[PDB]
Amino acid sequence: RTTYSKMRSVPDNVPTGKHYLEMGKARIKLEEL
RNA sequence: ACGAGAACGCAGCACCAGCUGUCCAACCUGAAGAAGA
Repeated sequence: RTTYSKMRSVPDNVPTGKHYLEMGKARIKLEEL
C-alpha cells in the first residue's frame, strides 16, 4: 500500500572506505571441458 | 414242493512324468524467499 517511483536499492558498507555495492554480484565466463 | 438250489463281477494297479509366473520398462514430468522489514 506504499507508492514509489522505483524500487530503492539496498546497498552495504565494507570496512573506512564507505563503498556501496549491491548484494549478489558475479561474472560469467565459458571455457571448454 | 417255483428250470431248481448253492455262487461278491471280484483280485493286482500312485492321474502320474517333464515345465522359472517369466520377458521389456528411470517414481518420472513442470515448477528463484522475493517482495517496502
